[PDB]
Amino acid sequence: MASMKKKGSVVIVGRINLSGDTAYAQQTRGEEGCQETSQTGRDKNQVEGEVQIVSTATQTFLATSINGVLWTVYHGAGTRTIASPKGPVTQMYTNVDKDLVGWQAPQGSRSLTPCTCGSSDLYLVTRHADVIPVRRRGDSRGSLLSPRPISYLKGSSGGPLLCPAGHAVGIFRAAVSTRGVAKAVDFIPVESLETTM
Ligand SMILES: CCc1nc2ccc(OC)cc2nc1O[C@@H]1C[C@H]2C(=O)N[C@]3(C(=O)NS(=O)(=O)C4CC4)C[C@@H]3/C=C/CCCCC[C@H](NC(=O)OC(C)(C)C)C(=O)N2C1
Ligand SMILES: [Zn+2]
Repeated sequence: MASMKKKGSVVIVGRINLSGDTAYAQQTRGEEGCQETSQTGRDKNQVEGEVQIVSTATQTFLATSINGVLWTVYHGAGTRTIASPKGPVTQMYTNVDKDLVGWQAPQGSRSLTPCTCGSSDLYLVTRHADVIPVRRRGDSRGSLLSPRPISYLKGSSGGPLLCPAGHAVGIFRAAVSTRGVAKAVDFIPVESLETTM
């Protein structure tokens, strides 16, 4: 018992910049600082933007701010706290059935507005700052206009699906794949977030 380890915090290690005319990834913390911040849960780095790149000791993925909550996937974060300037912050939402978790949105983050457009022309934002056109095919499914190998989508779970007007439509959850090629995506609808809240 005395030698039992604690899992570390999720750590924001960068962001996807969507503020201007060009989307691009920025790293804000390197691997050493990340490992150490994971252990302490103390992250004093300034946070900006809607889409964060996050990491544990073992995985890296994305997290998206919507309505004052920083949302990501349970298969990434598990029940982990997130590092903040005042120490580890406990999850405010946890739903393993939806593969969804959430913490209060960090100071300096900006939140996306939930979509009410009723539109099916969507855009997936990846951890490499690619903006991929996606046609909505159901409540939780969208098809890639141009299929990609799953390699291209790996590490982008927790990322947003956006409508043409930049509203959040959903959170990227899983890739629908055949023979290693992603032809569609599964996402957590923003309504399901709104209900979870
Ligand atoms: C309902 C899903 C779910 N839900 C889960 C809910 C709870 C839970 O608890 C541990 C685990 C869950 N795992 C779950 O599924 C796991 C997790 C997840 C997954 O892989 N998600 C992605 C990702 O990038 N993840 S990540 O790298 O960033 C990781 C976080 C660091 C999105 C991108 C995928 C890239 C290609 C990866 C090939 C795997 C194909 C798979 N497809 C498949 O599942 O498709 C369907 C749904 C059509 C069958 C699939 O996508 N996934 C499998
Ligand atoms: Zn919209």
